[PDB]
Amino acid sequence: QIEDKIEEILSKIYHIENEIARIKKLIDSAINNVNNNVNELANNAVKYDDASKDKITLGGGATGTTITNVKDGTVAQGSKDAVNGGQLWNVQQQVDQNTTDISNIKNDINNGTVGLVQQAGKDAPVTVAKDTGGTTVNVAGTDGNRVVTGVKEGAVNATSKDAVNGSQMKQIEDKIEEILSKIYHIENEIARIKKL
Amino acid sequence: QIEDKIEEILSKIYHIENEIARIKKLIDSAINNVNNNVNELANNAVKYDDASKDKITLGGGATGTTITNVKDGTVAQGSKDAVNGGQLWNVQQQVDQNTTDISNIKNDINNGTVGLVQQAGKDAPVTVAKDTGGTTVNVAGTDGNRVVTGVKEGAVNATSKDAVNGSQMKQIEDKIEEILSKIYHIENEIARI
Amino acid sequence: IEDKIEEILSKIYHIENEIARIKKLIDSAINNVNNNVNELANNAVKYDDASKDKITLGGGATGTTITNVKDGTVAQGSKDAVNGGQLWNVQQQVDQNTTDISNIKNDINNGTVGLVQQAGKDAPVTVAKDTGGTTVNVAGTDGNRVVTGVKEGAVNATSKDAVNGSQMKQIEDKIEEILSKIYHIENEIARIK
Ligand SMILES: [Cl-]
Repeated sequence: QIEDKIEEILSKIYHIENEIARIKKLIDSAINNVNNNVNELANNAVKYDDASKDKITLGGGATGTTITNVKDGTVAQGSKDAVNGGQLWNVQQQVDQNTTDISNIKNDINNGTVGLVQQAGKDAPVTVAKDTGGTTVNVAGTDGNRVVTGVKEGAVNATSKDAVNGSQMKQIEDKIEEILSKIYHIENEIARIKKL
Repeated sequence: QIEDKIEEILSKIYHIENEIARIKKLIDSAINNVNNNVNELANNAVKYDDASKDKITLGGGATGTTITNVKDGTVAQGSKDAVNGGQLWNVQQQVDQNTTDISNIKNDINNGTVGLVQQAGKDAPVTVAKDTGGTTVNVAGTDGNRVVTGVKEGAVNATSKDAVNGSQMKQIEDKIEEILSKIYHIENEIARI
Repeated sequence: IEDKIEEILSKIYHIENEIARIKKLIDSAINNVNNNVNELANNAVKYDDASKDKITLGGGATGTTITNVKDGTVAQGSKDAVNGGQLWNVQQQVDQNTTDISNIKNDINNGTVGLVQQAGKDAPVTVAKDTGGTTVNVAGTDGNRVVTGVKEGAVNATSKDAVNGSQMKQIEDKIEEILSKIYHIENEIARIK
């Protein structure tokens, strides 16, 4: 009738107050939820320093940040791929090898172990071109022929291959003169013998 | 006029209920929308491992992640800039160059084509200091003088610059001895006369 | 009763005000979280796609610098990024080797290393000076070798010089002269009565 309509009205209003009440709560936590998630992500995400994006300064503090699980970047001129310690490791091993081989070279040269002129120890004979052919050693240079000195007298026999020195030459030149002098007195005695 | 009053209220309530529903729908999609965006972002954002930020482990799984379009890092002492494939490439070209050079230095020492002592082929003469001057070759060791051996007989003529060996001097000495013999007897015969 | 209408109208009015207030605070809250999300979307580093197998930095053609990268473990198989300081260390060593290779070449040319040296373009050439032993052998796989380019050596009782074909020739030349003379002594001594 008339008081009927009014209770119906107060009834709906009551439900409305309750539904508003209820909905405030749901909306609140929904808002709070997404905010907490956004804040968590922001706290963890890696970022460009600014809108230009030409730099990322990592947030690990003065120690720095390790970045790991980096797939081997292409190693080529003009390549803009990050490289990892394993790729750097490979390079270092070849540089270490080079460093050693360089050292070995220097050592072998001084130890008389490589090259045409070698010596197997500090008391061994020095050999020259021992594993190679040819029949001539030539010691001439841009100023002409060279004297070969420090030569120890060589063996003097029928098949000796020792070089002979200035001293041994002298001994030969001494008997020659001796011969000639003795030919001189042989010739003067022949001359006096004739007079008589 | 009380009937009109009543259905002005009913109309008002009807509109409140339309509005509450309108609000439910709009907040519903507004919240979904912001949630989708965040989720999408959380799936694609690259992240630090924990709050220390001393480590990022890339999320590509066991075969890892390529990082690309990295600008050449400053290569200076204690630089903390990432370096790229191109920067490694430049260094690598130097190592190969050095490795090849090291291989070639050794090779030429063996073939005897560098240094003061050389041979331009397996039957070629052995040259000693051919491209420099001076007038002496000293073969004396810390133990004094040395015997030169393996010396093939040299040419004996008016202009020969060949080294002379022991066989050659043996032969001369024998002629000299033969002569000195003869002269002794020739001078001994002269004593009798 | 006309009084109840007043109370209803008053509640309605408060409910509408509450709706309005809820709209304001929701509009503000949604905008705020969207701003944070957009800010973050714009500035976060991202994987190219859902595989996460590549990150392409958003710097443009010029590229993006990554700095404050902690030194990566340099070890076989390591998947840590490496920095400029680490690359610089390797570069210093590579440089050292490039120099060392250069010196070696230079020093071989200048005759300053090894068993055969010459301290200057006009100095004596020395063979195995700081070393001992008493033999130099010049035989190769083709046997004994001739030593040529040998200038006349000193001829005296304590000389250590090598002798050449010319010198031997002057000796051989006196022999033939002697032999002829001993002939003209014997053809003459035989004439004795
Ligand atoms: Cl190197």
